[PDB]
Amino acid sequence: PEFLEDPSVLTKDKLKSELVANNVTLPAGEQRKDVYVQLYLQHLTARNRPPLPAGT
Repeated sequence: PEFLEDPSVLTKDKLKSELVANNVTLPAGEQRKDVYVQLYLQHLTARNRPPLPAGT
């Protein structure tokens, strides 16, 4: 399940439109305060942040 491991090009509303499909409830509507951004790195922790440079 790949997800925005680095949501710095979407916004505070896309990272959310995804979190939903990625097993994550959505609290406020507009955007509490970078809640969906931190939220993302919280449960999603940017799963594979590193693209793996081929070095095991």
